[PDB]
Amino acid sequence: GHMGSPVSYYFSYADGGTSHTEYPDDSSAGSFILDITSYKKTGNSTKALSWNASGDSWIHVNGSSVSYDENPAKERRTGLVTLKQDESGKTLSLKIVQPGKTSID
Repeated sequence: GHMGSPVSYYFSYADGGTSHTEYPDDSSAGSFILDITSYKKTGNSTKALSWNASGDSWIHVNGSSVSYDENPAKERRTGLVTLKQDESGKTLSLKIVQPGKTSID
């Protein structure tokens, strides 16, 4: 075709949403990766953008990396975390509702 469109930022997961939730059982915690989008497309390029996060203590982000630690008492909480982008406002909502533990792990 041609070129001449404005910049477009990308600030979602990837499949049609901006919010994750998980409901593990027994014992499920560890480090995974997620289908998230964070860039601005313009010219004939995509500069990616980092994001930052926080909420509960036990939840860890390293760009395209994710971990959520296993629960410190037997209660069930909802762990809750936000995020935002460097040049933009990529907000997602992360929830983890895990049953709780008391074990030497």
